[PDB]
Amino acid sequence: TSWSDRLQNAADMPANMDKHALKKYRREAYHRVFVNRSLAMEKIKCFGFNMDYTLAVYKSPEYESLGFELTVERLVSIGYPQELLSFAYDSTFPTRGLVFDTLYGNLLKVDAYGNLLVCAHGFNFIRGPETREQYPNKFIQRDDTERFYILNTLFNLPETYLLACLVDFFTNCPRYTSCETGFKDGDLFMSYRSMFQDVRDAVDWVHYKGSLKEKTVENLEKYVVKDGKLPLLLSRMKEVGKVFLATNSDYKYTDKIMTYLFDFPHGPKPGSSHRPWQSYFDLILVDARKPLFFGEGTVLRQVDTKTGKLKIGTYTGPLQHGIVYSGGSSDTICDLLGAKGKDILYIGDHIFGDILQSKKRQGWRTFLVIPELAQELHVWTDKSSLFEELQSLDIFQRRIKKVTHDMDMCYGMMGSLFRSGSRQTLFASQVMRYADLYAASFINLLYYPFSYLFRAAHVLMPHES
Amino acid sequence: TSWSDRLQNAADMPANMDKHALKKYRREAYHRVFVNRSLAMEKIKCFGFNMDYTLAVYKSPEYESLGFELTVERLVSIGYPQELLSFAYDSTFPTRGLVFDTLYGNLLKVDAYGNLLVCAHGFNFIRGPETREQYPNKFIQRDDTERFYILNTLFNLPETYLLACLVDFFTNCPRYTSCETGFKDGDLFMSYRSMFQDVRDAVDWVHYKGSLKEKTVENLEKYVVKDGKLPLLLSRMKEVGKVFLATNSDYKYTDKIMTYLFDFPHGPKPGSSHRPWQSYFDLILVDARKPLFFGEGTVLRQVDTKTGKLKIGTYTGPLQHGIVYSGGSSDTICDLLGAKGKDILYIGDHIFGDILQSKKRQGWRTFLVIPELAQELHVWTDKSSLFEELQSLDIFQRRIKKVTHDMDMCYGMMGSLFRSGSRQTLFASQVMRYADLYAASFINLLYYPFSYLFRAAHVLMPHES
Amino acid sequence: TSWSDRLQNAADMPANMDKHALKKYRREAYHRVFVNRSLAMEKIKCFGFNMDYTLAVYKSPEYESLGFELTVERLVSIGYPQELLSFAYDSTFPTRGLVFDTLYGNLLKVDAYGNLLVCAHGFNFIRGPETREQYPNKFIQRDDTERFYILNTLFNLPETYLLACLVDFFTNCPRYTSCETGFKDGDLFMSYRSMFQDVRDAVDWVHYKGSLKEKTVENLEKYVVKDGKLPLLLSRMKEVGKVFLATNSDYKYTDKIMTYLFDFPHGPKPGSSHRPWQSYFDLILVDARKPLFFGEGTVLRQVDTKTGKLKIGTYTGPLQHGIVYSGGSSDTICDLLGAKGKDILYIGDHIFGDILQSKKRQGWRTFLVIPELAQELHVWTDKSSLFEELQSLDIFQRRIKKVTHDMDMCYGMMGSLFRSGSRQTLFASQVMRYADLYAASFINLLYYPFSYLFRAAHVLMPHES
Amino acid sequence: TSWSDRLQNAADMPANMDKHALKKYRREAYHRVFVNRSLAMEKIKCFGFNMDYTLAVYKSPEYESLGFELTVERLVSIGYPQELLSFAYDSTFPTRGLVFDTLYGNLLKVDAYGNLLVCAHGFNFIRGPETREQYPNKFIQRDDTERFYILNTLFNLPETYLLACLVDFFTNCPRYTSCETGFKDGDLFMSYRSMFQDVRDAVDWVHYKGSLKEKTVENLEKYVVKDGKLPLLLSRMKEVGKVFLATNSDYKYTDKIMTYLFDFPHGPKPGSSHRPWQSYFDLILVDARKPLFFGEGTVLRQVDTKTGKLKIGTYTGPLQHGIVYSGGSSDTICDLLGAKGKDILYIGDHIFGDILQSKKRQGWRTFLVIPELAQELHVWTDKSSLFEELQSLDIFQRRIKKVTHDMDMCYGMMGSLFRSGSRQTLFASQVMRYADLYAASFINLLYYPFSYLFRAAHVLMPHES
Repeated sequence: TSWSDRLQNAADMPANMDKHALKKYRREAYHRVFVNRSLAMEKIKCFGFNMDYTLAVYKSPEYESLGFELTVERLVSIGYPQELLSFAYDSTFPTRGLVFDTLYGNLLKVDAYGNLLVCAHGFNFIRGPETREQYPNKFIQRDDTERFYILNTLFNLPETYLLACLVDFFTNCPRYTSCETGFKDGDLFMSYRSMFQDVRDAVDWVHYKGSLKEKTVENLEKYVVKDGKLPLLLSRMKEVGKVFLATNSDYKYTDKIMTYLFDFPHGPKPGSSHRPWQSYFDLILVDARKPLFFGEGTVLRQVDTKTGKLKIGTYTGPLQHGIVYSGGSSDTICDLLGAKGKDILYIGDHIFGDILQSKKRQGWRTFLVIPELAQELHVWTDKSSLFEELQSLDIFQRRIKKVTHDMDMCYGMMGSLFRSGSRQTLFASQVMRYADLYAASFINLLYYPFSYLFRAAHVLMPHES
Repeated sequence: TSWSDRLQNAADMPANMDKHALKKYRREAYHRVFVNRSLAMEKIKCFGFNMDYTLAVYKSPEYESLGFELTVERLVSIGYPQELLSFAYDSTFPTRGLVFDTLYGNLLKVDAYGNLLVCAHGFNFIRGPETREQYPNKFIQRDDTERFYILNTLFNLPETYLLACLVDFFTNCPRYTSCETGFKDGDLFMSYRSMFQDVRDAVDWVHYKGSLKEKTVENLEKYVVKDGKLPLLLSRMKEVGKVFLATNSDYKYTDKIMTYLFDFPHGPKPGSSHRPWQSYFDLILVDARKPLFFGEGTVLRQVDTKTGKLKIGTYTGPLQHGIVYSGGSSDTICDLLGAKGKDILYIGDHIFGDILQSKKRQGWRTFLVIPELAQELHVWTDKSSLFEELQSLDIFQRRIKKVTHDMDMCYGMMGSLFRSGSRQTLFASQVMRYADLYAASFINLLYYPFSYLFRAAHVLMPHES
Repeated sequence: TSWSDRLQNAADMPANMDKHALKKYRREAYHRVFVNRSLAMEKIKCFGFNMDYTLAVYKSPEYESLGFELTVERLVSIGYPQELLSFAYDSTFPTRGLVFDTLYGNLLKVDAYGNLLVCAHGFNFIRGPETREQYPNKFIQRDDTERFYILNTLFNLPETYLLACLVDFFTNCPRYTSCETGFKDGDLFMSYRSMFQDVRDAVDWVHYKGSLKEKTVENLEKYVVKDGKLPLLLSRMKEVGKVFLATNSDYKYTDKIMTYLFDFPHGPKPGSSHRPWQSYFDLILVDARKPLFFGEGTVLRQVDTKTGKLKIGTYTGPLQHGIVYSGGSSDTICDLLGAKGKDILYIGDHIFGDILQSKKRQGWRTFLVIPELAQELHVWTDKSSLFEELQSLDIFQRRIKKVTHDMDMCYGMMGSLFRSGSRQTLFASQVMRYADLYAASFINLLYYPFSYLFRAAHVLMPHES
Repeated sequence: TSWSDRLQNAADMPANMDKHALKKYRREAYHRVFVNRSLAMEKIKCFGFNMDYTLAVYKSPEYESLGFELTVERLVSIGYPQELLSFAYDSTFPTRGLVFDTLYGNLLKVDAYGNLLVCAHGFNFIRGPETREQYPNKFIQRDDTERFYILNTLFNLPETYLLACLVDFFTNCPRYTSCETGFKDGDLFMSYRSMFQDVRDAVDWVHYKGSLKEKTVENLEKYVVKDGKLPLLLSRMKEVGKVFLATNSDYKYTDKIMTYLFDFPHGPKPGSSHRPWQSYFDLILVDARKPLFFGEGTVLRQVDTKTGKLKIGTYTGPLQHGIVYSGGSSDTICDLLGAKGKDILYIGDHIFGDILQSKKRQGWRTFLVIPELAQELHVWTDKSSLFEELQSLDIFQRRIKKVTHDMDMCYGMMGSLFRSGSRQTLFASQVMRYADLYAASFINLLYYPFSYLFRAAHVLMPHES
């Protein structure tokens, strides 16, 4: 059972909007909104969305496997060895948020301070003492972006596995000689850094010049979660505020996906007339180029929605019914909707480019969709005895590592998104710091009343306690 | 009673090293070490120090007032009006960590997310609704370093007050016309930005080309806290590890200050022979140029300690008894002392240039000295009823603001370093995030045994609770 | 008669290698090498070439017209108005080296000091007094690369004409309103700057993602000059030195073009066995990425000449017979051929990226191919009476402008590549400064003996005369 | 006889303003203006000046020797060895425009293309074959400003000699070991680069924080050329146009120097009332910060001429009689004087920061003062037989080098400013390219009528001849 199986199972349920049913439903962890900082929903005047992995949640592992297969085929196309074709995507290996070290070719799981929690070279998981040869302080400088790449998005899951497949393949292929920083093949040297850049380039190519989007839209039931409660929630948001879309994707793709997401024989509720997806939005903006969007952005363009091409020129007019924008900046949204940052609840899947910049640069309120939480919550509640024992051992050595390994393996080979044993990951720290609210799906807002006050306990410093 | 009065009062007490006396002493908040992240003291192999406001704690308000007076005299010297000479330093106005907005000439107290807690134009404290004209989202982008300057150090306290004095003076002087971004005087326009840069330049000048250091060292009893327990603690650190000094100050000043700090008729304990201050350090490094020090640093030089000048050339030799270094980088310390970052407890007063970079760039463990905590703890414990009522009101509007104001004014006109009412400051958030340990004085380590385990409770995410 | 008609006419002639025939042939201006700085051919140990417009001279106006047509079709494809399709390339309008001013939408012909010689807005040629409204000093700052783009290459000829066509079209189309910096269409504003960037992007697209290369190689007799004397000259160069190719083009295109250039039923001389084009080169390097090539360059790769793809890895081996390189830097050439810069005569068409950087960064000797000189020499010699009269008028006002216009129009609407009347262009100054030798074709070297000393008179300063 | 002896000798002569006397006087090379590009004086509407080495020509070698002595004393003060005090300035060694190579510690004389003409390590002049070990192509990349420093100004003459003294001293001092890139002294390594930066820092310090200006103004007759014809020329310029001063120096120094330059018992002519120096200028601007001045510059300030300090604020008013400006940009001059660039003849001594940027960035007309030409012209005319023989040998090997050495030594150990033998220097090329007019003194303009047309012959390309 993948996290998207859980989401689709919940998506198939119709919405019982009786008040008591809702309050009972929201008490379950799976349908709850989690609160890092208090948020008064009645102060929210605008709801903003990205599309990918927020409105359009791609099914797992089918979508990762398609991305992986096309990326592999691209690498072979540009001259990587034929043996790459025998790879097959394995969802049990990657956890999101790992760091690829382009110097030594390792995947690292780190805490918020760059301390190493897990280190794997290919499929070989390196134990602590052996990690000290390459990481003398068991520490990396995350901000050294020339050396380290953080595989932060769900789109990075296939390449997370592919990097490990490639390091494993070249390590064990007798044509190559393993070196500290790459692989020797006579008079050719492939550094881990150049191999990584080839992988990154191929993933970009598959998304923007290859066939990934085409294959997705030709079988949307296979690749995209669909929930009849989505138009219901959006319709309820539009009753109390304004609703906008700000997506990095282009209009043609956005139109295909959003049309599928709204393709029911009804509108917001069963029995109601169907409405086009655009009618749910006060403002639609594509080609957003986030995170630059939250700074100076790009020039504001208008989409010709008949042709899918941009009209000629910078758009200087006002907000008009039916207009679709391209580029611009977050100030475009605020100006046209008459919003201030703290009036906006912005809902995204990208802990950096959506959530981090919108919070740090503009003071928007933030809702982070974490799709994998739909399954991680089940592992967390079912194996609570493991974690409880771990807490007891901490309060009370080899037992601690054994329980830590057993707990971590329930989530996969790279453990929970949020921790390794008792130590929290970088990703966990960033969620807590930048996501005011978070949940496995933004649909969980449907189960809270219009003016709900989401509450978090006040933080005190140690000397204040 | 200033915070340095509290520190000097504690400094005058002799050290009772009976174990039971120590455990009783450390339980009082004033002599305690506070813990943000657990730290096993037995894993610490090196203790590192900055000098200013750590080893050499300058007395308050005498030192701020000297800095203020000399800065004012410098501004008048370069042509500011004579009326500046009637200013006098007022310690009740500034709190550390305020942000000067060079566009609108305001001092701002902000939370960790850039939300406005306090806004003062000169000495006029602007209430919420009126702040929205200049801050529509009641929010600033802290990283806009061209516009905002964070007055983060204790050396910034005089200029924090001076900026408010200047805005007040020009606002109410009939020769000038107040504009949104500065002051008009016929055909001259002084922007708040240019006024701020003049102030910054004058503070730098007083420290590095004026008479501040000379006046300090000619009356060290007036200006510098002195504690006979300092050589005792340093001697105990050297028993279990190595000890280093890494200061931005030059050697001549460092020698004068450190000689005063160790000028007792005894060594570590009463009855023991006096030892020179340099003998307490395995490595002494001046002109450190932090924060650049924690990156590539500068070339390593050797100080001629006879003349106080740098020897000619880059120093290429090994660690030698009696050598004094200049410049270099944090890798110099690690290499020469044979330390890894997590072996080092680095003790500083600078939440950014000491603590933040040493943690983020090198993985050092950190101890933050917060001198004002010596007095803030007394206000916190004496007015706990105010804060407790505030918590109750929050859980249960105009009453909340009234109690918030009354609580804040106990600390001064700009409130507590750590909060305004129930809302934590940026500074508080940075302390929690980057200081593993913190205290009003590093001397509080004297009251914990050699292998003490400082403990902090594990953090859980909302969905993990 | 175009300049490529002249070159092809000379190309069709067989090489008479009798010494007296050669010395007689080289005395004609059309077959001469022109000398800016003295160059002893016997000191030249390596001959280097770019390919495009040097070895492969594209026929005019057929090739410009193809580039123009495909660029126009690309612009219409992305949404420019259908009327663009009625444009047709006109070789009489553009002269190479004009500057597009993206602020005001003008094409400028300038001298070496940025002084304006010609200013055209669309097809309207602006006279001096009217140019002062937009250019008060009749001067531009060439180095303001954000505002000015110098259309320096022969590949820029179609877009030089296209920019003028577009400014003319939008100016006279009643749907648009002409503004100082662009065109208004209701709520859309197309600045000249954004229009220019669309044009630049479309030209790049046609060359690298569109059909330009495909259409070229499917009719090479239509598009590429072919000269049986080319293998003869290259074979003679290889007798006395080494020969290399360093091209920005990729291997597949290079192979197609070079195979055509050598496709004769003979080798160097008639009667000799045909040899593959690669056998004429000691070193072949593609994807050169000049001008970066003459600095740090890029990593050295090896081409798999069977597949046309790059082999995997950085190439670390030595120079080998049959190997083809990709990327690298100019130091690669010098190292592998054992050459110093002044040993190399580098032959190119690009006054900046070939010639300027190779001279300024590496001290190479330079030969500039100027294809248009093949026709400009005929205009210069046939209308020498116009220029002679102009010189006399200068030595001796409205007559001077009238003769200047009449002389300039013999070359086209934008005048000679090298001057407007008595004033030299920027391009002329750059040729004199950076091209040691220059000619309409590098084939003219065939008519000089192996050890010829090309001589230029010494320069004296005014006070030295 | 130094060049300033020649200038002072000419300065002592009174001005005979009879027309025939002037035309006879200007025909002598020493009182002539030399012309690189034609310039119609009647089109000049503004005359602009820098002060140092233009209006205020410092006497040689007295001023260089003072600069040298104070720089040496500063280096010893910061810890260089006492033996530096035995150095004494030697005017026969340095020629202006040499390049210090901070990698290998050499002074280089180069041509316009970076080719090596002379190479000296300390006082050892390295012959061609031995230069190839460090300069394999006998070539340097001038634009590598991290490695090469061009000693372009007359203020650089003392440090040109000092660098050679230092390399010589450390090379031959037995305490140090000579290495390729510097000097070893046990555990200290002084690279040539760090030694150079110490020298540069000390020269800056002497000018801006040391006693150079004080010693200059306390004996201006010793250090500054004085010419009663200066107010006559400036008065004649003001009759036909506007006159401005734009100096990098501060007001207090400018006032002292300019007061001395005008201290005669008469005004423009003998018998006329004396006028203050400021009355000769329509605009006076100090602290110009050229070359940045010719770009965005700095904020415009007003000088309080009573106190010599800047008034508070940016100056926003108009041009007023008696006002003195500070900072600003070249656009300040053009705006306030109502000038376009080609209306301005700007007169300076700095081939880069005055002349180059004013020409390249603004299109000003330029007059370059070359003080050493006052003596170089005498060497050139007296040894014309050497150069004539050299030309004949070139047209017609070991003889050529022998005559080249003999000719070069007449100018000093580093030869003529303008050439080594038949090869022109970089400086010569820059003069020809950026100085429209040039002369040993700008006073030579006095001998040409108000509307004189300075003529240079038109340049033709090789194919145009």
